[PDB]
Amino acid sequence: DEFEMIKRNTSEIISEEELREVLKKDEKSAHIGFEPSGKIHLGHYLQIKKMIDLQNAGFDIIISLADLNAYLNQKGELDEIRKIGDYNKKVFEAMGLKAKYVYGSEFGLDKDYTLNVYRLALKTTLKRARRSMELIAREDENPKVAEVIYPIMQVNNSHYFGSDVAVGGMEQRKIHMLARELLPKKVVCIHNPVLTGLDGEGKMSSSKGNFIAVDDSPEEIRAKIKKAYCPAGVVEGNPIMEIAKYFLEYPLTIKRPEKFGGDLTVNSYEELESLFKNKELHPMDLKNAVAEELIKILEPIRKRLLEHHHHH
Amino acid sequence: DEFEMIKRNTSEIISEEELREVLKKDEKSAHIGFEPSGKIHLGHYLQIKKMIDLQNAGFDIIISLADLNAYLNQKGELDEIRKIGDYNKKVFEAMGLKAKYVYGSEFGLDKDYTLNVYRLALKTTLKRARRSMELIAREDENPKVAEVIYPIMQVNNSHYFGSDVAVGGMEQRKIHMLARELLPKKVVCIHNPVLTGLDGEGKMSSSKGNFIAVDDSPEEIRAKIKKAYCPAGVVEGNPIMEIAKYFLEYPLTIKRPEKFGGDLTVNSYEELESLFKNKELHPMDLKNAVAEELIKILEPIRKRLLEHHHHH
Repeated sequence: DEFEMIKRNTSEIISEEELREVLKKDEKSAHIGFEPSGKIHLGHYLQIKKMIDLQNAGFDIIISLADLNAYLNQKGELDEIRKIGDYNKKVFEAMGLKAKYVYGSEFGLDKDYTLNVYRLALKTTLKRARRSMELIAREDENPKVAEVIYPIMQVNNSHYFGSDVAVGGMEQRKIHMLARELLPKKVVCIHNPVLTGLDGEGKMSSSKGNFIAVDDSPEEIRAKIKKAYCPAGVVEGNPIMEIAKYFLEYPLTIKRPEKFGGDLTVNSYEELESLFKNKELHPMDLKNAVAEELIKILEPIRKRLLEHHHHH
Repeated sequence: DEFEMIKRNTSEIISEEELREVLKKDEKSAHIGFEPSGKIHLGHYLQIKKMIDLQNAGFDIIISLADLNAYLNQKGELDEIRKIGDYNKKVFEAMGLKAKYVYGSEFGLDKDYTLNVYRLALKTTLKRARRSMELIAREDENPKVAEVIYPIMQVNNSHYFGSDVAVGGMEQRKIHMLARELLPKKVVCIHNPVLTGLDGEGKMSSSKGNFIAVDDSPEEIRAKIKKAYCPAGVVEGNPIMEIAKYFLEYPLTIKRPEKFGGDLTVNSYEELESLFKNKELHPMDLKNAVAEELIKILEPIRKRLLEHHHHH
């Protein structure tokens, strides 16, 4: 059953047969890396929920605050990136994840680590390195050598951790394929879906109004949900429906006035989907319910962080 | 006068005006790096002679046994490259060069060094990195990421040494141009000509018969000179004439039998050139003289190394 609980809401597992062999082990390990981000949003939360699934399946979890990778991906100076990392650690802990948190710079400048970067550089074609960064590399009119060092560094992190399982978004799949080719131990890769941003124009990100941050205030959640892309009857690419799929708890009741059908009890996401596609559920009522539900879902994260922020 | 003695037999100085300012300093420093090579040949010797010129001008000399660079340029395993480095050091010392010898791996895996590799990677375009390796990169049908790390590592070595002057062959000129753009202190670059191989097909190299090694035996020098490319009256691209230009001492007498003109006293390389172009000097006599002169020029290097090799 652990296999299906791990598989739930994933986009792919490379490969399922290898995962089942991993689940036979007495001790098993998984890791994920994040470039430190000033906002920790529902996209991050989706992946942390998967790490919690792995933890509940008996995995030891490592969270890599990949500040050296963010440095190579033009995220600023190294000292400021690590200060954002410190904050990210606090947010992940506030989410219920007990894990080991490691900074990429704590090990990623060691002599033996660096020597393996260069060894991997001897085996990785430029063509493969650049193709692996297509969905990852900060767009750039004059591409820099840092762009092809990045994927080898991410591969080397996997080698350093020695994990059975590497977790990430679907955009990581080419780097993970490189890791399965370059390293003696093939990591089992679990890929999570990429969440659509609130704007309805590509992935969720820190751009203004495009995200729900896990520590957003209730009025911010309502305002950003209210103006999100959400056409009537449209489910594909609809970020409000994706949030309902991946974060809400069912059954739930959608509160409606009497003229529009009154309260509506929804047994599951699939019933919610049926009602939205058939236009029995109006976008305005869908948004109100998703906002109020999200507020309740995220409240413990918010109040946990707020009590820390008072240093008390 | 030191300026002209340094300039003698160089291909270019970037720039001469900057060199003259360097010569005003009380203390001045120059370095050169070599990928360790199993044969140390006249091409190496030409560059060491230039380092000796700099030494006699009051420069402190650093010789970098660039084993980490050779590693990235597919020269084999790191341990075997450093054993060739050890031998190269002994040869350079046997040439009369008193200097400091440093292995690239002694400093080139330090945390602060590696961090500057990554900083430089952020500033170097892939296009510039690859173009700088055109004359340097081991030919490869599937170019590897190591190819673009190499030039940034060579630039970073220059930064680590802090030298006023960087010396190398003309093939290094693009990497040196990158160093002048990437580093806070602009190094003055002195480029030596590329010696034609004995085969007459490109640069001198370790391929069979294509080189005179400084520790070659007299019968090896005679045999390899005798079969070298050397068409009558042809000076351009003629490796025997280049050796006469760059290594022989003038005046010299060329021994000839009586039928062919008897002994011929040559006041300078320019007189030797006049006689060869006008076909007054036959290739056979030119080769005999260059071989016997080279034997005498290289003898001290040979006997110095041989006395070491007996461990006594």
